[PDB]
Amino acid sequence: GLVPRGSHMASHQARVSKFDLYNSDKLDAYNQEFQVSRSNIKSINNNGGKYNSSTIDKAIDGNLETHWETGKPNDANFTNEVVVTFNEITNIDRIVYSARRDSARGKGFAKEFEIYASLKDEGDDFNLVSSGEYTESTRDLVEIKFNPTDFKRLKFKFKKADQNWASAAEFMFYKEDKLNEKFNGLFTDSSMNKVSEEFNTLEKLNAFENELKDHPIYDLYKEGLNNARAILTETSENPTKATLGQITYNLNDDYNNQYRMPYKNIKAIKNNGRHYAAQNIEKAIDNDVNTYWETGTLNSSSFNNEVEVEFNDLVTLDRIVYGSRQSDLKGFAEEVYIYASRTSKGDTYKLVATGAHEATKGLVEAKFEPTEFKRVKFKFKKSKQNSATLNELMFYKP
Ligand SMILES: CC(=O)N[C@@H]1[C@@H](O)[C@@H](O)[C@@H](CO)O[C@@H]1O
Ligand SMILES: [Ca+2]
Ligand SMILES: [Ca+2]
Repeated sequence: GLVPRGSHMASHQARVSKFDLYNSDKLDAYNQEFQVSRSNIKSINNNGGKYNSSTIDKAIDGNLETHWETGKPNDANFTNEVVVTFNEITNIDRIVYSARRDSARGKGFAKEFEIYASLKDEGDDFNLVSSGEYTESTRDLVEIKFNPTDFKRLKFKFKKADQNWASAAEFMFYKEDKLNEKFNGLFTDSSMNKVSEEFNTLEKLNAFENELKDHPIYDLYKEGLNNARAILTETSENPTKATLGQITYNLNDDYNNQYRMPYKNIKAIKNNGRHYAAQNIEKAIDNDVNTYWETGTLNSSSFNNEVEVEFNDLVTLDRIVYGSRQSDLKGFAEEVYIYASRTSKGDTYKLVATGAHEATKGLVEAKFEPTEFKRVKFKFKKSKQNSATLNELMFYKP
């Protein structure tokens, strides 16, 4: 699902975020209502010519796999710009843009940009609409969001282009989507751990959900709405004590079928350290007691190792089963801190359980009270030899 991008009002700094909507089957439906049709894009020009056959028209041909590239890169004296002319004066609030997507994908990405408007067909009467930047990645298809503005001509300036050779796979234009912008303001800030005032009760939130039901990408809003709901209904952090002990029931296939969360419920895994050699994080969840992750950063006086696993579906767990590397036992979580989040994204973790067990071969369970998990954090509060290793990390239900 979609994650709220934060509210934008403009001073005139554009909100730039990854355009994840492209990976959805709802795109055609969304484009139907909000996209400025390509048939409305009359013509295009630019001030820097073109490299080889990467002609400027290829920037607005509706094909992400064809690109324009400038013939003259940015330097101290020259800034690449593109000017799109529309059939009629068109109200636009968003540009969806990608750099070239060939073998040199990302090269020429508009790391910094300015957007200008003209209501006339000719002459330099352009006024500045919005300035923006995107530092995350050069390879991304990004949504650039600014104040809804009338354009006969839209000028896009490559204030900073990655490696100077400005490129564009596509420039796409969208009309204002008020409900989408309402969704984007669901949380107070980028940490998304506090619901905004206009949705800060279940009554308000549920009514908002109902308001969105006819929206073409309503299905993609559900995750964010559920996230807000989880926050609104969250109970105070009251960590219990986890009883740890050696177990062997992981061998029991039938038992696993009933009580172990399916491995395919794991959306992603990450950790706060790196990893020593080729003992990467993914082999902590490969269902192989012989392969193990090892940390690339040991437990300092000010540092604990912690591993984070995201789930597709929220699940209620009472046990987390783990083991160290079986050769040495170096990195056995002698003392464990377990954190639960009921949201898919955001700074919404809370401590649920604490426990300790001596370093031992095999697998160890950490049994606590039934807790809901959308994501889990496994912290090495105390570890053997100050390292951190996991051969397997498993999640068991009550
Ligand atoms: C494939 C590839 O990277 N091609 C690029 C080309 O598009 C242009 O940017 C050129 C500038 O000298 O550098 C490379 O050859
Ligand atoms: Ca193209
Ligand atoms: Ca493993």
